[PDB]
Amino acid sequence: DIATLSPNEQAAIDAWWRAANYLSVGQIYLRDNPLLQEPLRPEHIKQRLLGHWGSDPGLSFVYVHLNRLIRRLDLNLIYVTGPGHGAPALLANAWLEGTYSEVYPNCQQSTAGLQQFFKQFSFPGGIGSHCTPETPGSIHEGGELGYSLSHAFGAALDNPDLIVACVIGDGEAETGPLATSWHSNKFLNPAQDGAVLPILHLNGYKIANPTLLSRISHEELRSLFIGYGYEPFFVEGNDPAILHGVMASTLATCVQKIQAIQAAARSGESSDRPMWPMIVLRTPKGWTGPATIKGHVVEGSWRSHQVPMADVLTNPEHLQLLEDWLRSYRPEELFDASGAPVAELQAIAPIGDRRMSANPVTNGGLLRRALTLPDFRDQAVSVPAPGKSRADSTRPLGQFLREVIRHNPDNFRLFGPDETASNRLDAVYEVTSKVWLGDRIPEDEDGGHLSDRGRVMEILSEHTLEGWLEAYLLTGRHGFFATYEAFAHVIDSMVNQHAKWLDVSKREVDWRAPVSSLNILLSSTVWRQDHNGFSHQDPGFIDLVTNKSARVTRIYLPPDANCLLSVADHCLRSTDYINVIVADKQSHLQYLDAEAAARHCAKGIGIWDWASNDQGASPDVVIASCGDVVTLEALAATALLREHFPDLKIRFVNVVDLFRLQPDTEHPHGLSDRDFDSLFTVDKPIIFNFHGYPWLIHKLAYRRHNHNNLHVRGYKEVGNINTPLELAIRNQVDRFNLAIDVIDRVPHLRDRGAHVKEWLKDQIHDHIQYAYQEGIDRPEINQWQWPF
Amino acid sequence: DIATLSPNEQAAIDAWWRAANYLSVGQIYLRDNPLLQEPLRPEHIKQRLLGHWGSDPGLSFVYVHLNRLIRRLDLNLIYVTGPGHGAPALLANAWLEGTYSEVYPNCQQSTAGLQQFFKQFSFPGGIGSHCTPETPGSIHEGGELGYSLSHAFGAALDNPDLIVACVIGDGEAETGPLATSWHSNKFLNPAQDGAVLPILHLNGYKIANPTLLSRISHEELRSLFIGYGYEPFFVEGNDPAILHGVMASTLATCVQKIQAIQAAARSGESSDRPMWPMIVLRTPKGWTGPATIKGHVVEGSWRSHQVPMADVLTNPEHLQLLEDWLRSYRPEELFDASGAPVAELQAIAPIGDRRMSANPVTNGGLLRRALTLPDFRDQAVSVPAPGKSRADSTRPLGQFLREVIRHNPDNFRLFGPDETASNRLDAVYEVTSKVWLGDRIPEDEDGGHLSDRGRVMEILSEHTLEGWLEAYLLTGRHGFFATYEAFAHVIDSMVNQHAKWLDVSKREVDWRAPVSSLNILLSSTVWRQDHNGFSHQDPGFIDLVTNKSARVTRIYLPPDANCLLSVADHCLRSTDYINVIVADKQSHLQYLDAEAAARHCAKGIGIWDWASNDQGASPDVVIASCGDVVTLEALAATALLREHFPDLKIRFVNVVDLFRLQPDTEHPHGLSDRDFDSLFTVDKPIIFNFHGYPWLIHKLAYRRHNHNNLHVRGYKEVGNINTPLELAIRNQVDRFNLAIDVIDRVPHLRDRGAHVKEWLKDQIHDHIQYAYQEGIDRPEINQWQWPF
Ligand SMILES: Cc1ncc(C[n+]2csc(CCOP(=O)(O)OP(=O)(O)O)c2C)c(N)n1
Ligand SMILES: Cc1ncc(C[n+]2csc(CCOP(=O)(O)OP(=O)(O)O)c2C)c(N)n1
Ligand SMILES: [Mg+2]
Ligand SMILES: [Mg+2]
Repeated sequence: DIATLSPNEQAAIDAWWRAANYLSVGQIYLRDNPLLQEPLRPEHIKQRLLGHWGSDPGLSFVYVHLNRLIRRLDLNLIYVTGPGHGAPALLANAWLEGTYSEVYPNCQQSTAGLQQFFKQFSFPGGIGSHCTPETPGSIHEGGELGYSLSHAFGAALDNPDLIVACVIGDGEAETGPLATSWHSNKFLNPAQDGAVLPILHLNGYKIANPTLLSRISHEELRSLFIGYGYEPFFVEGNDPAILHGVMASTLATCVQKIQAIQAAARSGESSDRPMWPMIVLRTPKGWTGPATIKGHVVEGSWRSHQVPMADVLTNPEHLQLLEDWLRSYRPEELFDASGAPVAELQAIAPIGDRRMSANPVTNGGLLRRALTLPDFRDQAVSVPAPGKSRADSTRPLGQFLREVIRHNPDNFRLFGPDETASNRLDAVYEVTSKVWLGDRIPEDEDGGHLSDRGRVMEILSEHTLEGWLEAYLLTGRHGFFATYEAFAHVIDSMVNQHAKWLDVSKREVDWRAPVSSLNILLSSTVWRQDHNGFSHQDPGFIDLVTNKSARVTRIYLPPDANCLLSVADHCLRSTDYINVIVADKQSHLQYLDAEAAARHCAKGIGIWDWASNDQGASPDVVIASCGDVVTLEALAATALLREHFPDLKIRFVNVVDLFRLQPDTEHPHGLSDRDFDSLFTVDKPIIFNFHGYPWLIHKLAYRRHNHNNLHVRGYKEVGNINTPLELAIRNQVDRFNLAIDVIDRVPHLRDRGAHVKEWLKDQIHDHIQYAYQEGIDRPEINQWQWPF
Repeated sequence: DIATLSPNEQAAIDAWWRAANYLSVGQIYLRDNPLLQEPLRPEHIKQRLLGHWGSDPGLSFVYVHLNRLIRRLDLNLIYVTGPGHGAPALLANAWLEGTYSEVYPNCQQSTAGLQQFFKQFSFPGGIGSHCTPETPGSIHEGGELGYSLSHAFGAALDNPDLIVACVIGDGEAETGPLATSWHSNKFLNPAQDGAVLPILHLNGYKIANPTLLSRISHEELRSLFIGYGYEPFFVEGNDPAILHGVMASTLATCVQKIQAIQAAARSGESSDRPMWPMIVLRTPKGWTGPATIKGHVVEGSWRSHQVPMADVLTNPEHLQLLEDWLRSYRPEELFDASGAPVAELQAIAPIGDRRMSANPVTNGGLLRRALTLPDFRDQAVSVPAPGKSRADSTRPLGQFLREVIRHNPDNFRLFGPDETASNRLDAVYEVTSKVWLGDRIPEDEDGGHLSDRGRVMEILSEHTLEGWLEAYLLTGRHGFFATYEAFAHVIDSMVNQHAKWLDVSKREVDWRAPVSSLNILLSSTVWRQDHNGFSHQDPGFIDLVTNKSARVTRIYLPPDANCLLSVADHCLRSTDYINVIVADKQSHLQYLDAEAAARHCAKGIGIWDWASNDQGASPDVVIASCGDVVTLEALAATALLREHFPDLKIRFVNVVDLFRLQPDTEHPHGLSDRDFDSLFTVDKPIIFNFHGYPWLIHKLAYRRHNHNNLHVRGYKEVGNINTPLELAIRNQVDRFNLAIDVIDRVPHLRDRGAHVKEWLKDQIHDHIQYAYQEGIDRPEINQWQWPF
């Protein structure tokens, strides 16, 4: 009898649904007089109205039904919100359940607390309109549309008993990130993971246009959602008496299929991809609000979004209509004299930790356990001489990630857009394979590593790929993202959303516990110009990350394999940061030992003693490199200068942590003025060789005393197709161009070095001519190693 | 008998198909000996192999069939390429048709030209691997995957007889932008536009993973593409004798339905959305290449993508296998002694302008006609006194765009993410409405402006929306894009792709004719904090545009309505630039007359004489503003300083064109050093008030002499919910914060202005306290106007 509902409990469900809508309008409009004891007056209304109403009836409608289902079956839900502007619906339900009062004691369940609850919403010094981190039981901000469904799957990536209900707006569903995210049901594993129940709020209207998915036929819509792999269920109408029975029946129908699918998967009798249940709602937008106000339809139309009436203070007629709107819910029976909800509402509310707004999964920092990782020195390569031994840097990282997977079989996952095999990370394929959960052929078995059980996710859409990871970290787990640098502009919008969440959670919100860090690995940098990716790769993703504050994002550019392992080991321990690691796939030199890499990453920036020419004397020039390809050119430039100018004294500085360049005033993590002056001399010129746009270094080191003597060579532009050496010539980061620049800046080499500067220009022209004749660099260029 | 094919012509089609694959492998591998007259030797092979082979057989297979269909029905095709790495297939067909020889006389149809044709591909000083602007008959760069289908629809937005064939890779269909772009059939109007025939290359494998759409069932795949609204047709197998007959039959089936749909729409008897034809190909990836090389399957698998064999020079066995691969096409019969294609291939090639690689639509600059622009002074607002009259700035722009629509009914369109009504641009709705081509209700008629015929497209997904515009401009037409600034990070990847195309077309390619400019309008800036959008809006889109060269992007920030019209009028005339216009939706002051706005936009940056305090004397401080909200604060700061310091001399400078700040050496458009020193004094401090990140101004004006005296206030961070005045206080761009800053920088006000600086801090505290109690700014703040 779960599908059917008793008539008596339907009134209590409707009473909860009315109370949620009453509180929703109250915080949108009312500033004082919460219970309408006295007649409404303009001083009780907020001056500026930024709340959103269009999604509020739908979210409150689903939420109360879920509380009914969570009482009987003793489930656990999260309720990630799609539209994101339906926060009044969530906060009203959180207040009714008592969760909001416990989190915020000021908003007590009383008449005075109700006045404070309405006052704080959409107000200066108060909670925001969207689903902010201050909102209890929320992981998805929802301000940017299209990432809600991916966050639903990410929260259930390793929780078997968890159930996630994601409400999808029809205006949101046409977005590119949400169009692909439906296919994520295939990669979800029913045996070891929870079930996500998507709900489509097909209200029919956007802010100003009819929705695309409501203006298609019912047959075409059913065809479309069958192709996505979901079992479609349709709930239509606008009569609450009909809608309560139908929607409760459909919810009971879907959850039993969800339990049937999970039980069949864990039993192993049905090892195949099932069509997951899904619910479609055709309820009109704002169907519990005013119908017609100014001669136009305000219910079930685009006019129902965020504004029932434009002006209330100016026009007393609208205020009278507003007062009648609040009276339509009959608030007198819903609340007592004290202002608390009546005993009918208290009984039907979930009790204890089972409350969806109080689920520990949403506040994943409490659920988070520290990652158990082995020592990286076991997987580090051995270097007898720095700069003379050549080995690929991807293999040590792949082995290290494999060891973490075995030691952390549940709370760790790896994400890659078909570049895990490309980036030579096949070491993790030894123990675990990628998860596909589809039809397989024996040709696939020999070729690709695919299985139903796996810890590596695979999809080309980086939108849904990063959406899985962001929710995975906010749930309390740990993850790692590896991709090309060329396609990092795709996730540009999503990173800013996640950086916004961490910034508010760390500072403004006090009850939010810290979650794991966001580790993004960028491979195949713009300098090598690999076969994949467009010809004009852009390293501009590093710049937009630096636009975010240094207290939420960290950028690391390790030169070699050992320094890559130390960065990867250190970043897996951090909590409230976004870690961007830029390493190159191609085989390179190795400069640091396993022990020396740890010391280097501890400081972040340090002098390389073997590369440095003279110690105990003031250097004539400071040569600095940041990336790994440009580090080789910086080292090769040092070899040429030391060969042709024996008396020249060169200090070599390598920077791994970019934000160390920022002064100590900007952030405590940055180097102090005395520390910076020790590394880079106060007066001698600095020849910085930066991977990426050369101006980014000037932004960080602007406040430094020696900024005027800082010279940066970096990425400027790329030709259609170029050799690795001649691409550096175009951007003037080649070994010869750096050596030319050092001659110019050093005061006593501008006259002595004229012959050498002429010789270097001959080498530039000679190598370019050989590149045009043969198409490949000279053998002594590719096989270069540190002379001394 | 169009569906069936004669056996004799099938051999000629196969002969063309073999020749295309032979030329495809030749340019990938061979550097010399194009016709294999002598046995193959390693010096004939390219040293580094950056070509991709996996998509090449499929593209050549479709192209030769299309040439068959274009001969009989006398159609016109474009063949936008999805994978983008199938450029060898395109260039081979272009060379065979003779188009490439005409465009590039060096690559003549001869043995010597064949040697040059193979040599130039994937080589320094040669054509790139992807389909670049150098490729004849190409509009889509194809390096980024997911934007191909949108470019197919955009090229046919106003060409009625044009037919566009877009080949879609199955791996590309995993991308978010491609998943949404299927629904673009609904926005396409069959009556006045051409038909786009999408082809799905469902080969089953990506570079390293099986494709998602091949691992779904045939029934679910058919359900998915029915929901998109397309008529699905399936072509499967790997036998050329079978595949030639089936694929030619399906093409003839689809084109007649395309002609039936277009004829029915133009007759008006069938005014409904039809199911467009679509073709699905299950051919294995690289099914004409080697099968097994190193004990693994290299045909119809992920190994077929990119290069089939890793080493050729090192291993002579692979070179022998490579030689056998070239012999499998039997090149001796395909070419004569001179190296030209035989008379069998010449006869079946399209003749004249009908060649798809030589279609004038692809080189849209030739097709482009100058826009007929009505004088904007008719729609400009009237201002008797600058800074005292308040009027909304969106309405004059909407009227101006309406007039352009009537005067240019065919080659002009508007694009918005259902924000045109939000942007108060309903003036264009008077004459033309939005295009929907779906079911409609009388409620929609009163509320929304929807009709089958329209010039404004409105879909929320900016990926497909911006993709429509890019192809529209490359076709030779004109357009205008309007959207919010908060969601400009969505089109971040797409803008860099378009700027790459224009930069190469401007300099490297000489036969490319100039096309229309890309005009993007950004509204609802971060300062107003409208109801829509997330609370933490980011103006970072301005910064990433500036990362690209100043010779391809222009950024305009007009302060008022008249300056907005002059910018919009001027940018509709420009050709090879990306124009980003940042104006604010909210009602503001007006500072410039219709005539004075034209003079202001002519210079780009100019002194405002009425705002300037003293003329004929050296100013004590230069106050500069860039945006429109920050311009009001800069003006209000000037009013306070002139009120409290009568002796103070203030010069007010407003900048509209951002790149004018760059020195003349960086670009000829930038101001000279003497011009910059006239505007901004060489020694007096400059208080710059910039909309967006404050460091962008330092990047542009870094090389200036007076850069050290430049002080920029701009966007730093935004709270959860703030009033417009309080948000400026936190970012220190408020009128009081600017007035405080002027007191600090001016040497003779640091002592005299201590009392005034104390008074200003009281005003900051007072307004914040009023904001917290009331939630709205004081009435005199909102109704401020210029006193003098
Ligand atoms: C990509 C993008 N386009 C537009 C917006 C602006 N926006 C914010 S909320 C909203 C309404 C979405 O409508 P729908 O998904 O139907 O939700 P409903 O309110 O009807 O439940 C829009 C257009 C946005 N945030 N992101
Ligand atoms: C968004 C994105 N993800 C990944 C890549 C890298 N990439 C370039 S080509 C390619 C292969 C996918 O091509 P597919 O659509 O399978 O084409 P087909 O081989 O069938 O022609 C990949 C993954 C990219 N360019 N863009
Ligand atoms: Mg809607
Ligand atoms: Mg493929």
